[PDB]
Amino acid sequence: GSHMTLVLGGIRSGKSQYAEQIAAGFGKKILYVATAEVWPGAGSMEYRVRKHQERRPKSWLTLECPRHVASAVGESGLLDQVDGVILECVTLLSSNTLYAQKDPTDYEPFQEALIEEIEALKKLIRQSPVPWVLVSSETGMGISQSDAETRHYCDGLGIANQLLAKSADEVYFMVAGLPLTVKKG
Amino acid sequence: GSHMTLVLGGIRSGKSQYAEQIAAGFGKKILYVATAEVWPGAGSMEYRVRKHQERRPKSWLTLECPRHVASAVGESGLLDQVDGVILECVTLLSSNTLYAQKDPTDYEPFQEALIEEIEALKKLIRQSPVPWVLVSSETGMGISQSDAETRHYCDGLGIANQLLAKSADEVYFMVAGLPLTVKKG
Amino acid sequence: GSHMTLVLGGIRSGKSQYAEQIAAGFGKKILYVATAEVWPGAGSMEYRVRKHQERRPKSWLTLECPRHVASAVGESGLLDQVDGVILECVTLLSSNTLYAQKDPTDYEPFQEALIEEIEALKKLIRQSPVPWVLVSSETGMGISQSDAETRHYCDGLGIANQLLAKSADEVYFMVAGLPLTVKKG
Repeated sequence: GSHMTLVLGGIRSGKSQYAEQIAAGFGKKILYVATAEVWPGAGSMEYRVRKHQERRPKSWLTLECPRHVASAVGESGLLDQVDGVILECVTLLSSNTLYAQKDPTDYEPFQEALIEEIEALKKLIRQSPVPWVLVSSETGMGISQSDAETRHYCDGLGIANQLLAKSADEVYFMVAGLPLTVKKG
Repeated sequence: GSHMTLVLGGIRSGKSQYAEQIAAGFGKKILYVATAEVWPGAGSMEYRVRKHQERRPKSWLTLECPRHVASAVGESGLLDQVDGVILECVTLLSSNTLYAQKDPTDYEPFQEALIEEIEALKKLIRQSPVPWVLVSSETGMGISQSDAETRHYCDGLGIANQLLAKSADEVYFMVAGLPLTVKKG
Repeated sequence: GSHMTLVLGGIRSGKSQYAEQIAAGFGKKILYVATAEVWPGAGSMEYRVRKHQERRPKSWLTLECPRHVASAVGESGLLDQVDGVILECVTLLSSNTLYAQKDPTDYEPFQEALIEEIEALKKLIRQSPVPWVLVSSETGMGISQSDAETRHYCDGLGIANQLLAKSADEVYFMVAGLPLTVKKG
């Protein structure tokens, strides 16, 4: 019955699997909103993405939008054709926003753009006829103070997660594949 | 009614805002103990610090002491003139202690000095007529094994947080701006 | 009454002390399974290991096996001679497995070998006449995307922790020396 759920956790914390279970709880027909871009060459996410697509249930729909996510989802009209939505993921949305900027070492343009994306998503989810689960990462519990771009990314993603968690009806923090309830109405 | 509260969390986890809410719960007149030094030049924390000071309630008092914090707070006499204290923050107290040492690659002098600071704070808070909330960081849940100074910092801050959490009446761990109760009497 | 317990947390999070308390709850005679190798030269863990051995209760038994841990424990026959087991630790088991591979920048051989170790441990613990507590690290909540070997390690350790946490009867996540219950029957 949760209209908006945020699932966050570390690298290999089981957060995607848990979010997908939640989404399957919405209904048979889920919209999978994918924000990762598949690059050519070294460092490509192509293999992981292909295996994700292969394992995806056949009744689910996939929308690939690395940026302007609320705009793209809304104008697709698919929210009226599905039972619920899973957004995978805020981590890559934040990265896409950072590297779209002229100078990744400048915090302000990146932060303003990322907050705009997040507020547009909040607004769309508020109006959405179907529930959403969003996947994001915790990246702020180590020591990443080496370069300005990494510090800026960590700050901006932390702020995005704060905004989403505040709007979300339920928030889960994954530890080794198991959920800790952080927020539940 | 909590005499000593520890609030810790990652980068941009909402821990300062939550600690300030707790402190406002103490009374109108709060002593803000600030351990960050404002440097000249690049990498200065001047902008963030100025905005912090601008947003601070006008009835609060500010004491800037980067080192020997218990000594400085105690000899100021301000504990008898306020309703409660917020210490911001243990992360920078630990950094100040590390870089005050002759050789940051040597673990023992840094660790002994930091434990001395923490024990002096524990003793002062035990004697304090007003409650305290302390802000600190979690930095041990990534991979920071590159240089000796960073490993030493992570160890020492972890030990400081263990000591404080053991003494504290309440301990909160922030996830995306929301508190998880780790300890509550 | 917990047959298998997983204790994980960050650097200097109190996880070893908490696991040792749990193990002492098993009985007087505990098997300490140590996976760290003591190297000669710089970066050696010799000092920490020696102090660990000095503080160890005299009725405990120590088995040093950096690899093929389930095989070594099982063929020692010690499970029939003790009250319980503490495995210290999965972090170093994963590191030992990574650096035993021909090319640490290749994810697949490392991952397959580590999963084999973990499944062998799961099988042994399932058959064990005495309970186990296992110590592991959370390393996935920072930003470690710099080199392939570190990313691979983080992924593999996360997967190992997921497998263990799924099999474990109880799972604890340490924050500043205090346990958060993640799973308890």
